[PDB]
Amino acid sequence: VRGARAVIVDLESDSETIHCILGIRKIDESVRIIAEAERYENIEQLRMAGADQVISPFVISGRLMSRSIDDGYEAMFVQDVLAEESTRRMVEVPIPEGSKLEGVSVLDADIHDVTGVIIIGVGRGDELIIDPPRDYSFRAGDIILGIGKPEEIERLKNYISA
Amino acid sequence: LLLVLAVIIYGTAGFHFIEGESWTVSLYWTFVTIATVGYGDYSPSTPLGMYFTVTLIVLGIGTFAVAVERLLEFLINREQMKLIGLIDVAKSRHVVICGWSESTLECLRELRGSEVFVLAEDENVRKKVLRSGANFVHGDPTRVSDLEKANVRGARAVIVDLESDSETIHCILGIRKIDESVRIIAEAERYENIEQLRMAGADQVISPFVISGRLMSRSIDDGYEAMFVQDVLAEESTRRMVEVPIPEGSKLEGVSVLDADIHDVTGVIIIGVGRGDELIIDPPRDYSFRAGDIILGIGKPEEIERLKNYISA
Amino acid sequence: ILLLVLAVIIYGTAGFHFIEGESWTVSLYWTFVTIATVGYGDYSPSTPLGMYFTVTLIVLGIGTFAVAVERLLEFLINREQMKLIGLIDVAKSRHVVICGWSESTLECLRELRGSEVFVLAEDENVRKKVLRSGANFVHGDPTRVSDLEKANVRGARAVIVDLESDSETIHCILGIRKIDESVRIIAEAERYENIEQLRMAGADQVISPFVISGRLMSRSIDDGYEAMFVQDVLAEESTRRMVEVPIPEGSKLEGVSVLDADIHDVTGVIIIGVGRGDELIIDPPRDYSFRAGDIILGIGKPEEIERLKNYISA
Amino acid sequence: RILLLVLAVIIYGTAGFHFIEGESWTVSLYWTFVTIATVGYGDYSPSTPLGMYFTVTLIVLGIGTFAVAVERLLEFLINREQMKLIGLIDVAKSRHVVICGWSESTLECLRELRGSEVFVLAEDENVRKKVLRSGANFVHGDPTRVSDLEKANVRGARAVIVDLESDSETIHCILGIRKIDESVRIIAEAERYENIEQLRMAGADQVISPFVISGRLMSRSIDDGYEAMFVQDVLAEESTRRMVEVPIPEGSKLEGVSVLDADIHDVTGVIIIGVGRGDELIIDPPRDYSFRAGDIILGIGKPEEIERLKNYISALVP
Amino acid sequence: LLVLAVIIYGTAGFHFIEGESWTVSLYWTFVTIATVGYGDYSPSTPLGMYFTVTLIVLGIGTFAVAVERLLEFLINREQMKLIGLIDVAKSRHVVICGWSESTLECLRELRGSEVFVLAEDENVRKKVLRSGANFVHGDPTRVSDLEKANVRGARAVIVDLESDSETIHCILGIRKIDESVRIIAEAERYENIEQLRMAGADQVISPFVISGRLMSRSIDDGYEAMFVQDVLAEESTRRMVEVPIPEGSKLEGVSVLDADIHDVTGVIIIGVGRGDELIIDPPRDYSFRAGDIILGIGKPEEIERLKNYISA
Ligand SMILES: [Ca+2]
Ligand SMILES: [Ca+2]
Ligand SMILES: [Ca+2]
Ligand SMILES: [Ca+2]
Ligand SMILES: [Ca+2]
Ligand SMILES: [Ca+2]
Ligand SMILES: [Ca+2]
Ligand SMILES: [Ca+2]
Ligand SMILES: [Ca+2]
Ligand SMILES: [Ca+2]
Ligand SMILES: [Ca+2]
Ligand SMILES: [Ca+2]
Ligand SMILES: [Ca+2]
Ligand SMILES: [Ca+2]
Ligand SMILES: [Ca+2]
Repeated sequence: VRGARAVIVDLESDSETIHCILGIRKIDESVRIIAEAERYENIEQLRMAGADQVISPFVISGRLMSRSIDDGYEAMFVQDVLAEESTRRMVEVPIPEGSKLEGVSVLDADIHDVTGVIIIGVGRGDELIIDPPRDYSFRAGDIILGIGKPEEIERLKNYISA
Repeated sequence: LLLVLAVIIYGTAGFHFIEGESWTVSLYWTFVTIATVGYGDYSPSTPLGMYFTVTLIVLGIGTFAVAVERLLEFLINREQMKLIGLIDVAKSRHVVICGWSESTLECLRELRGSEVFVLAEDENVRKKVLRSGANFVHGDPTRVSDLEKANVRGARAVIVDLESDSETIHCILGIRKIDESVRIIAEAERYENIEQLRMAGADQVISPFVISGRLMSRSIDDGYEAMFVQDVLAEESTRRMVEVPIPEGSKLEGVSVLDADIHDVTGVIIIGVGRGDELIIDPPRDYSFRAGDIILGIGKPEEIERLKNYISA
Repeated sequence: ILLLVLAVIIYGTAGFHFIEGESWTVSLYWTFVTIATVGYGDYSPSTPLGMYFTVTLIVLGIGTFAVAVERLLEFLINREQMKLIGLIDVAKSRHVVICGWSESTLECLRELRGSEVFVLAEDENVRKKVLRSGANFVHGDPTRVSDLEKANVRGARAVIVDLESDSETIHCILGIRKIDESVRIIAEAERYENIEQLRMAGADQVISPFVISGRLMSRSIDDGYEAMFVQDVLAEESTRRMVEVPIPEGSKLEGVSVLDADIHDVTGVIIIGVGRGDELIIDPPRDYSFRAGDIILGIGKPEEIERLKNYISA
Repeated sequence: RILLLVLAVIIYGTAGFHFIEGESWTVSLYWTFVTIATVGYGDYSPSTPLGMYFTVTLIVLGIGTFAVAVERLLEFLINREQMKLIGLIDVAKSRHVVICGWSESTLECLRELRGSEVFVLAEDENVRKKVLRSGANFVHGDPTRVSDLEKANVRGARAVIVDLESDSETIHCILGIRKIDESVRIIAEAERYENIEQLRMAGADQVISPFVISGRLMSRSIDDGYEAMFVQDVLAEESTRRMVEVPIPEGSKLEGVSVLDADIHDVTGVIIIGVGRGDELIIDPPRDYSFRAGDIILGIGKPEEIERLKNYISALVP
Repeated sequence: LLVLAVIIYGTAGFHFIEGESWTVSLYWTFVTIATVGYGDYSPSTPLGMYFTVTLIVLGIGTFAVAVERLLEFLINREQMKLIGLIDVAKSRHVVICGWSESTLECLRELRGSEVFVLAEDENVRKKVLRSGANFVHGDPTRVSDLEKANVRGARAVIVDLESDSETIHCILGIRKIDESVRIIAEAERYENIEQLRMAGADQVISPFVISGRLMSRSIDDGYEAMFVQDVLAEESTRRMVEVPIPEGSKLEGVSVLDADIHDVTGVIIIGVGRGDELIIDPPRDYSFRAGDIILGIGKPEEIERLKNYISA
């Protein structure tokens, strides 16, 4: 575990998951820990134990269920963007240092028009802004969350450099 | 059954001759002496009745105790028949949940405010279900006679998560033997049986472990992928993900989405557009909006309102 | 449910109001006595328009009341608990919460005779023993936070945690630290291999009895006095009690070295250790300067306990 | 019995090579050992077809018997371990310790008995792996069956330690021990307080009730945990203070000397928490306790000041 | 069939591919396949060095096929063939269906007889061998498995299974094979001793009924239970023996009182056996017929005396 890229933890019960996480942090207190949460009631308890990211697939499912009564496009969206069988892949693209976009407003940049990548969100460290407002200034090192074909991602990666 | 009448008629005789009452006065006495009401309109007027008073206390008590249990059971099935009568009017809009899992629980928490029935084979869940806000129906969701007990026919939709995928499939078949048109949403424990669920009549299928495992993998490098899905689904964020329908005879029918500049015009992100039973993610620029198309987008509730107007005639 | 109770009540007060000719006051006491079989006597059927209405109202009213009386008591077992549950408005370190029912938490409870303690357990049959040991019982999963709140862990004296596994024990502690993050948490550890994990979760004090027992065993091979001591001080059968004594501000001992203080000579109380915050020094050196607030750990007779308690004040 | 049959194929080959090709008693044995062990050096091939039959059948049937010897040899590799074990049980003047049951306690006990001869006896086979990495020998057997207590050489052991799954089984084991060595020291863990006496009735010398200890420490740790901090810290070797039992030899400078007259804490710095008279211990002895010979002094102190008590206590020179 | 494959490939590749006789070419195959590889026929041409590797593989498969299948078959066949030619086997064997504490304690008294245990639980195998009996893994209710214990032509079959139903089910299966072989069966409930006999149980022993009655009789004084348990152990010097009255007896027609057996031989006559029924404490005027069976307690020395006192 020490000198691992990350550790993914899904054990039979949430207690055992936690108990595992604490043990990890008693070895490599910085290695990335991703953990599955069976109950919503203890997402926070998992994070307290040192879980860096927490995915609770039953909470996702139930909410997708409810949204799939009227029309199922919500659940259709989530599942298809995540399969590489869909040509649209969901990629995180970094803004290089000394960017052509540093300081450029997202509206001034017209990324959707320029590269065809849909900007679903923009990442500032460990927090994410979905559908950024028009007046969001691109800083360097921001992370772009987007959907697009592999060809139009390569275009954004060039459009973003110095 | 017939034994309850025996003590009643037996009392009407010991008051008809042994206390000097009519058949109508003796019958009204026996029904009150059995319920220990002792209102008082007929007390033993002769020691042949005061003897009959002591003796009928045993015979009258037995008829009262047996009748309440059978009538309450007949009032509990009638309450089951009267509770069944209330779901039929609410039925053009009710939702039936087959199985009680963590998935179906968190779905129910987002259906706060609808007529919902949970059907589960384990009884102790009833307390949890009621403190969660739904009606409970004890039954095996594979037996059709219990699906009928939840008025699955003519429901808004039925949601199905059972212990295994085999039971889930079996249940869907039971539904389609009642309402072959009701919307069926079902979770699949294994990816290996998504198609089998759809073959059996599942209209929409959600596989949360495939969602999970994939978010896990994408959370190693950077966790924004997993962060996106989970946040769009909580109603607490100002960005809501809404399906917007394109009315017939729209300002957009035949208008290209590139000519529409919807993100530019209304600020709503267009992540996909739906034509019937399929959804196209990041639609191409030259997609003609037909009538009835569904717009899948994220946006502020204000800029959603702009999309709803910008799309009309 | 409550619609059946209104039926016998409304139909009887009306069937005596019109079908027997009574006021609302005579008909309701008629229905309330005819349905409840009280038969106080203020309204019996004086006409067969009532004698028919009596039997049908009393039968339907006796049957509807019988279903309703239990429903009221079922609401009176939870709502009378809800008025008593509403009564815990103290904002004080009064009660003690014990999470889990093991043999340890039983032996602990037997030494808390005279205190108000709450046991929180997921297994229901435990209720009989808990009451016969002197505590109140709360049915709930001590890992669920909404059930920790059912024991008012928030603003408790301390919480004691022994669950079936160490994983469950940890999970509970983390939940506690999500309500009252300062309450003292005492937790039992089944494996030595994860004591640190228990403290990481927020347990202030951790007791691992298999390590105690294992170590006492090892020491009882040759001669058993090591084990004999630990078990004997903890039973009140010895006249010697083991007490923690604090050093107040303005002591006759404040700043005085323990050798110059010569506590063993002065008071006869054995000084096995002195406590500084969250750490303890056993058999302190002769040249230990007592600071204020130090805790003195000692064994002695109840008479000589008072002497050290006097010797330390102004 | 079946393994006893394996020796036959070698001799039949030693017979099938002695006459069917004309070899001596010395030549017949050297031929079979290469044909059966598949070494096949090659010094004897069929010079008449009558030998190729007796060779091939005896080489094949004997080769199967040669391979079978490994299983007996693996048993023979356990008997050579018995010749090395005989050298270790006579290393010093202390004999071995038997641990009946594998609990978390006996695991923690075994970990502090590093350096004594220890044998664990448990009916669970998978326990064997943990026992070896914990440093003791394992014996697969039911510690209630006496024929399996005997398999752990309980007679003439230093002591036997008993923690079984239930208190009932523990008792049965103790009684089993006492049907062999009615004097060997028996230490037993008690899972319920309700039957300590029953454990001693069966012949248990010392009984440890870790739930009674623990339950009581909790009750006392609510306010401040120095009590519990004390017990656990005296028992870990990480603290510099050791808790030692010191005996008062016959004819001591202290025989007849009061514990107050001895000024032991002042003289030696060792804290005297108790003194032992046989199978009972007096905690915080009264000021006028007369030290007799053979009494045991229970005290805490640094290794240097332990040395001080050991001399201040010793007997006068002849 | 695998042994023939390497044999055919090897005995020809040394007869033709290197020039050896029919006896020399096959002798090459038998050592190279068993990896003995003595060496008297090695590849003298690469045409043999090529087939050597293939024959080393093909011969290894036949050697493994010959070693695993034949040696297991050579250990069980050696038990049936060496027993037939070296020394004789006294009488037919015994079958024990089920492995309980009863059938275990039964085996302790059949030390030195050919016994076969049939039980469906495999791990029982080791204990049975160290008890001195042979083991057969099978369900004693399935008839095809009773056939596996040679029930037919057994001396007797002893049946104690987990439940009384399974015991019965077993008994009926036996009688569907050897409808005369002696069947002894343990009864867990008194309520169905008769049902066991209906199924064909010749003798029925119900050890819990014995125990309970011994318990009750052991309250006042325990000599009853002391008697039963000690007469049955050979640790007691008194053994309980069945002695037959030979044809043309010295006692035939002699009253038991006229015979004074207790006085004459010291054997206590606890009962006398007339076929499948037993008379306990016979009356004084019981005439000894020939072939009657005497049930008695005595030391081994005084039994030999009765056996002489009883002859012609
Ligand atoms: Ca999982
Ligand atoms: Ca929808
Ligand atoms: Ca695009
Ligand atoms: Ca599920
Ligand atoms: Ca990523
Ligand atoms: Ca926007
Ligand atoms: Ca415990
Ligand atoms: Ca010792
Ligand atoms: Ca003292
Ligand atoms: Ca234990
Ligand atoms: Ca304290
Ligand atoms: Ca010192
Ligand atoms: Ca049995
Ligand atoms: Ca008796
Ligand atoms: Ca005799």
